[PDB]
Amino acid sequence: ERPTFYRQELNKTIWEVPERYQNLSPVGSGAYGSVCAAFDTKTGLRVAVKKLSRPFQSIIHAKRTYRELRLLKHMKHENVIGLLDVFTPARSLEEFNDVYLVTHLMGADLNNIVKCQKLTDDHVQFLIYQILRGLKYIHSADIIHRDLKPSNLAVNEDSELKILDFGLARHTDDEMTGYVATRWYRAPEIMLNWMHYNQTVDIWSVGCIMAELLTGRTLFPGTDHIDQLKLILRLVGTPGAELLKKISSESARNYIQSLTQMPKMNFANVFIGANPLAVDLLEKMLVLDSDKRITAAQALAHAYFAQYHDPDDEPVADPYDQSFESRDLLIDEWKSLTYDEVISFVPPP
Ligand SMILES: [Mg+2]
Ligand SMILES: [Mg+2]
Repeated sequence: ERPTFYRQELNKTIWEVPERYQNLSPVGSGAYGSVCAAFDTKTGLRVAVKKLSRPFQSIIHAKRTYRELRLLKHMKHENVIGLLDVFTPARSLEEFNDVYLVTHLMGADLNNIVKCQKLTDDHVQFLIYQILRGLKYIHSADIIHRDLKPSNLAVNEDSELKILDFGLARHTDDEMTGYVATRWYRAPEIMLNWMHYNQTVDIWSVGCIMAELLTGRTLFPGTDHIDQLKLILRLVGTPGAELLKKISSESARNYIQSLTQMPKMNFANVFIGANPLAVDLLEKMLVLDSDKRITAAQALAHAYFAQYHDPDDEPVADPYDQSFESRDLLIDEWKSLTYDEVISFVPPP
């Protein structure tokens, strides 16, 4: 029951896909692969078809391909991007070389929509609510997004939102250098590798996003890692003795101690005119000590979301086994694992 594939030269490369996918139009390409928008005749949906580039060129890339596939296959939630289809023109493992991932084509991201723009409080409540709803689900599976930012949040005409572009491969040092949005939303503990981070880094990101939706401005637009740290400490105050101890690196800890101490600012005087409940939530999310930040599940129960919160309609995820992350395998082994995941894929209802 293998579909019939047809070939077409797109993105300077040959694309071989099932007949169901029509009107392929290149819309982007990265170091990870090329993407084409298409019309899926089987579902009637507009979709993004991503052809990975040399998915098995090294152990690192092979494991990354496997990682991304396992992750997309697991995500089954309204506010998270899921996998509509995955296919390969290969008819056997020996012939297996290419991987195509198919997902919902999302109109645009939060970035290309609210850029230099301030949204109403009701609008912010709905958007942040959906992000936290997707995040409760994600974290419940012990998965950390690690790269939440406006450009990784898709929204349709009805303001329905989906989280995407999970952190699969560590960004390059150059990618996080300077006045770049790629770093403005990162929690300080991970921006400067202070300690073994956890799911709480994602809540810091939500806080930065939320503040930007409310003000129309980037909360911490640092020109470099240090400038950014100063912008952050200026708002939330410098680390106390309790947090200092939790910082593994002696170097980091030592640099921190060189800074003049500063008290946490009054957020009501920072986010002027903002809903007091919004201010309160921001203070709970933008906490320097990650151990003390509010969790997604806790945040959903915060009064700011009274209008949308429904404890019976904020599902958690099935257990997600990521023991493979510690597996030491050869390229071909990662490739065979990916192959099994491709052929065992079951279309969503
Ligand atoms: Mg992205
Ligand atoms: Mg519903």
